[PDB]
Order: sequence, then C-alpha cells, then structure tokens
Amino acid sequence: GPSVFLFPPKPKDTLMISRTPEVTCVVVDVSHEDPEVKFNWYVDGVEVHNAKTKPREEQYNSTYRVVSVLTVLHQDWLNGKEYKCKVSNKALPAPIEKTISKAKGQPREPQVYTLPPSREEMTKNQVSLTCLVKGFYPSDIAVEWESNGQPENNYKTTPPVLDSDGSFFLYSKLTVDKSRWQQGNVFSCSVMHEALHNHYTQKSLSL
Amino acid sequence: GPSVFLFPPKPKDTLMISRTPEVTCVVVDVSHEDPEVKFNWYVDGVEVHNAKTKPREEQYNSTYRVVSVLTVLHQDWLNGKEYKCKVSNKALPAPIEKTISKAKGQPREPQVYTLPPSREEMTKNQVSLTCLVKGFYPSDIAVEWESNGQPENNYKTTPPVLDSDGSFFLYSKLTVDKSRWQQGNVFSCSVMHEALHNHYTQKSLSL
Ligand SMILES: *[C@@H]1O[C@H](CO[C@@H]2O[C@@H](C)[C@@H](O)[C@@H](O)[C@@H]2O)[C@@H](O[C@@H]2O[C@H](CO)[C@@H](O[C@@H]3O[C@H](CO[C@H]4O[C@H](CO)[C@@H](O)[C@H](O)[C@@H]4O[C@@H]4O[C@H](CO)[C@@H](O)[C@H](O)[C@H]4NC(C)=O)[C@@H](O)[C@H](O[C@H]4O[C@H](CO)[C@@H](O)[C@H](O)[C@@H]4O[C@@H]4O[C@H](CO)[C@@H](O)[C@H](O)[C@H]4NC(C)=O)[C@@H]3O)[C@H](O)[C@H]2NC(C)=O)[C@H](O)[C@H]1NC(C)=O
Ligand SMILES: *[C@@H]1O[C@H](CO[C@@H]2O[C@@H](C)[C@@H](O)[C@@H](O)[C@@H]2O)[C@@H](O[C@@H]2O[C@H](CO)[C@@H](O[C@@H]3O[C@H](CO[C@H]4O[C@H](CO)[C@@H](O)[C@H](O)[C@@H]4O[C@@H]4O[C@H](CO)[C@@H](O)[C@H](O)[C@H]4NC(C)=O)[C@@H](O)[C@H](O[C@H]4O[C@H](CO)[C@@H](O)[C@H](O)[C@@H]4O[C@@H]4O[C@H](CO)[C@@H](O)[C@H](O)[C@H]4NC(C)=O)[C@@H]3O)[C@H](O)[C@H]2NC(C)=O)[C@H](O)[C@H]1NC(C)=O
Ligand SMILES: [Cl-]
Repeated sequence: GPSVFLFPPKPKDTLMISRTPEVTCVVVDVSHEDPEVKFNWYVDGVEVHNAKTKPREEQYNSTYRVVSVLTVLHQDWLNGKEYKCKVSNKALPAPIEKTISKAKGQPREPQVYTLPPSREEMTKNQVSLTCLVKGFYPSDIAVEWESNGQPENNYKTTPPVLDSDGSFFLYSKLTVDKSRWQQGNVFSCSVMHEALHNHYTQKSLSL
Repeated sequence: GPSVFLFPPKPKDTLMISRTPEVTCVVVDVSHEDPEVKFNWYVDGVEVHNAKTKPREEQYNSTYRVVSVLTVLHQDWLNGKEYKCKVSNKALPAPIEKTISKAKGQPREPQVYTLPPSREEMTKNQVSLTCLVKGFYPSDIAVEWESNGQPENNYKTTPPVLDSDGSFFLYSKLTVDKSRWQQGNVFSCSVMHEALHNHYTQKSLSL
C-alpha cells in the first residue's frame, strides 16, 4: 500500500510577505491497478480546497507518485494552525492522515552581533567575519550575508545549539579575501526569525 | 578639499517592506586641522533630523572619513522624493551638497525566462543554468538563485544592458555540478523590481 509524506514550508517563505509558502503532501508506492488517489485538506479541522494537485507520474520502480500542494497564509502558519492531509485510495482499508504545524514554544527575540576577524588572522590570505545570533526560540531561522548589493557565496552557518537558558544560539562565518576587507567594503549579516520586528534584522560590519 | 559622495539604498531594501533602506553620505579627505563636519539632510526641500552620524574614523592616509546614514520610507523612495545631503566643514569656503533620487523613467515590467544548459554543455562536470530578465525599467533590480529553500552559491549576474527598445535586460548564470542537475533538483531564479506585482517573482527550472 501507499506511503504519504507531509512537508512543511521552508522558514524564509513563512517569514517574508513577498514570498509564497506551501505545504506539500506526496504519496508514493501506489499500485498500477488503482492509480487514482484523493486528497482532502483541513486547516485546523475545517476542509479547505484551494490545493493544486498535479498529474500522477510513474517512477522507475513501476508505481506512481502524486503530490498535492496547498498555499498557506503566512499568518495562519505563524499562528500555529494545524495543517492536515488525508489521502484515500482503493488499496488502503482506511484513509491515512498526516498533520504538521510550526514548532511550538514561546518565541524569543534573537540579538545579532557581528565580530570582526582576530588580528592574528590577518596575517593570512582569507579572513573570517563572524555573526553571533543568540537568544532565539524556536530554532527556525535564516541567516545570510550580503555585500554592497548582492549575496555572498562563501559562508557557513552552525546548526542551532541549545544554550543554558533554553534558547538557541548559532554562529555564521563568512570568509572573504583579505584585500576586500582591507578596502573598507561593508558586509552585512541579515537574520530572519519570527520573533524579530518585521521578521528581519541586519547588522553591518567593515574595517 | 573634502570630497562628498552619496550612495542610494540597496534595491532589495527598497522593494521589501520588511527590509530597511538607507541613503548614505560619506565624506573623505577630512583634515586633522578642522576635523568637525556637520550634516544637514533634506527630503524634497524640507529638513530632516533622524540621520545617524558615526564618529570620525581615521584612515591610512591620516585623512579622516565621516559617514551619516538616513533611513528613508520605502514609498518615499519609490515615489521619487529627492534626498539631499549638505555638509559643512570649517575648511570649506561653502558647504557642499549632493542629491540623489530613484532613477527617473516610466517603469516597465521584466519578463523572466529560465534557460536550461546546452546539450553541448553536458560534456563538462559543471553546467550553467541561465536566467534571462528582459524588458524592465528602471535598472534598479535584484536577482537571486535558490534551491530547496536555500540560497544557491555560485551564480554571477551581468550589469543591466540597454536594449534597442529603451529598456534593460540582464542575464544571471548559476553553475551547478552536472549530477545535481541530472538528478532532477529544482532550481529557481527570483527577481525583485518595482514593476512586478508584489515587487517579486520566481521562476523555476529543472530537468
Ligand atoms: C584617503 O583614503 C580613502 C580610503 O580609500 C580606501 O583606502 C585606500 C587606501 C584604497 O584602498 C581605496 O581603494 C579605498 O577605498 C580614500 O577615500 C576614497 O576616496 C575616493 C575618491 O576620493 C572614493 O572614490 C569614489 O568611489 C565611489 C564608489 O565608492 C564605493 O565603492 C567602493 C567599492 O569598491 C567602496 O570601497 C566605497 O566605500 C563605496 O562603497 C559604497 O559604500 C556605501 C556606504 O559605505 C554602500 O552603501 C554602497 O553600497 C557602496 N557601494 C559600492 C559600489 O560598493 C564612486 O562612486 C565615486 O565615483 C564618482 O567619482 C569618480 C571620479 O569623478 C567617477 O569615476 C564617477 O563617475 C563618479 O563621478 C561622479 O558621479 C556623480 C554622477 O553619477 C556626480 O555626483 C559627480 O558630479 C561625479 N563627479 C565627481 C567628481 O564627483 C568615486 O570613485 C572612495 O569611495 C573613497 N573610499 C571610501 C571607503 O569611501 C581617499 O580618496 C584617500 N585620500 C587621498 C588618496 O587623497
Ligand atoms: C519507488 O520509487 C519512489 C521514487 O524514488 C525514485 O525511484 C527509486 C527507485 C529511486 O531510484 C529513487 O532514488 C528515486 O527518486 C520512492 O519514493 C520514495 O519513498 C521514500 C520512502 O519509501 C521517501 O523517503 C522519505 O523521504 C523523506 C524526505 O524526502 C525528501 O528529501 C529527499 C532527498 O533526501 C527527496 O528526494 C524527496 O523528494 C523529499 O524532498 C522534499 O520534497 C518536498 C516536496 O517536494 C520539498 O518541499 C522539500 O524541500 C524536499 N526536502 C528535502 C530534504 O529535499 C523523509 O522525510 C522520510 O523519512 C521518514 O522515514 C524515515 C524512516 O523511518 C525516518 O528516518 C525519518 O525520520 C522519517 O520518519 C518519520 O518522521 C516523522 C517523525 O520523525 C514522522 O512523520 C514519522 O513517525 C516518522 N516515521 C516514518 C516511518 O515515517 C522518508 O524517508 C522518498 O522521499 C520517496 N522519494 C520521492 C522522490 O518521493 C519509493 O519508495 C519507491 N518504492 C519502493 C522502493 O518500494
Ligand atoms: Cl549566495
């Protein structure tokens, strides 16, 4: 019999009003006998029906895969609304049901500090700009780097680490050629989190 | 004597209601002799006071460098209000002033097309996904790439090029390992411009 998996919107979709977040219900392992599959979507227990379901597609193990996609209102998701997908298909005895929702917990607003590179580090070819993001809950967060215009490639972020007061912190490290840092170029760490004003803050840093 | 330069907001900052746009006034070639510099900000003729001046930072020239940022309203900038920085130094015969505004001109809407890699490029271990953005005005624009919610590394973008019909176009090229493309991953080019509905559009691309 089939399998269903239920995928949440990615955080930055929920946090920007410009972008458009979606919940995705996918069923796989549906037999060739009865390829037809019905989706029922509930938001907080009431049926909704603006979901786009796409045409079924056969995979190379000779079973179909079909996906149903529901656009969510940003505020609905951020207010902890439960999204439930219910799949019916003739091979199942009882229809099967998944539910997801934003991670629970009292939200906490992160502080965002930028740390210039250590002086022992500027004897080197590349240098590291550091962004400390601490005090935030829940752990859904986005951290990015920009420079006088366009995004930066060469950065890595730590996974959220549980701190001693129950909130998370993390660090983001951006490595730049030292000649760019020495020229007074400005680099910005932007953070997106549901607990910030406007879900967005930015801290700049330069020599 | 002291030079004056005045930089506009970052396009992304003006197009997103959650980000926060600033006009920046930089003064360089500041002498030790008469070190104090006072700024005076004017929106559409009338004076303003919420500017933030960061204290002087001396350079390797032994010149000084003084900056003052003014936060602007998104709508004020998009509606063409003129921002004027007037700077006084007791080593200037007359205070010196500059003025910026959004690029004048009727706004045209960009068409966004995504172009897969050439069949000839599948010989290499990396391939180029292409994003063509054409028919837009003014040239203040932001292009970014992403995949499964996260910002995609590489990609470079051309400057806007004046088309024959009065508008601009640009291309953005993203380099992915060929295996990532052949697997079926979905990449997406997102674009931000005044003339787009919601100032934002996304176009996807995948094998
Ligand atoms: C003393 O040292 C300082 C420090 O310089 C720094 O250290 C030295 C050792 C070197 O490493 C330098 O490379 C390094 O910058 C010197 O201060 C510099 O002084 C020069 C000239 O005096 C200035 O040049 C101007 O640069 C701007 C662009 O500058 C931006 O881009 C740089 C990126 O490479 C960046 O380093 C700058 O900081 C600045 O970055 C912007 O910053 C803001 C806020 O921080 C940010 O929000 C922006 O996003 C960011 N932008 C970018 C793109 O990064 C340039 O625009 C100027 O061009 C005008 O003048 C040119 C010559 O005339 C000409 O080519 C242009 O067309 C333009 O001409 C003017 O055009 C307009 C119309 O469009 C009109 O208003 C004018 O009439 C017209 N003409 C004139 C005459 O104005 C210009 O090239 C540096 O910015 C400045 N450095 C800094 C950090 O501010 C200083 O010169 C030294 N003193 C000496 C040697 O005696
Ligand atoms: C027949 O083929 C199909 C299609 O596959 C294709 O053909 C085969 C032959 C191969 O060649 C494939 O390579 C080829 O692609 C098979 O379909 C697959 O079926 C398996 C399960 O049978 C599914 O596994 C699940 O995977 C999800 C995560 O999947 C995401 O990430 C993948 C990359 O790693 C990506 O390929 C997927 O498409 C999917 O991508 C997401 O897509 C959404 C929507 O488009 C998008 O928004 C997201 O951005 C994107 N996400 C990412 C990360 O890219 C995984 O979550 C599941 O894990 C559960 O089960 C594990 C085992 O128990 C467990 O360890 C996990 O924790 C999790 O367990 C559950 O978790 C919670 C609590 O922990 C709770 O719900 C449950 O209690 C718990 N337990 C259980 C049991 O559920 C899961 O592993 C594949 O996704 C699916 N592939 C596709 C493309 O749909 C099919 O299986 C084949 N049939 C056979 C062999 O008989
Ligand atoms: Cl990037």
